[PDB]
Amino acid sequence: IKRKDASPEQEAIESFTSLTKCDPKVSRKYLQRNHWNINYALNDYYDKEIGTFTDEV
Repeated sequence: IKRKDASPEQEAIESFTSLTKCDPKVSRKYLQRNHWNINYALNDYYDKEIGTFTDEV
């Protein structure tokens, strides 16, 4: 149900995908890992993409 501004998905996906600079379909696969909880899904994504920063340490 698109609310002409933020779908039930886009209220997490567009907030997530803009905060993580990824593609909207990637937010959709870290949200589906955390029952579309944007806080839990952000820690999991920062555990997969940002959790490997030590590649120069």
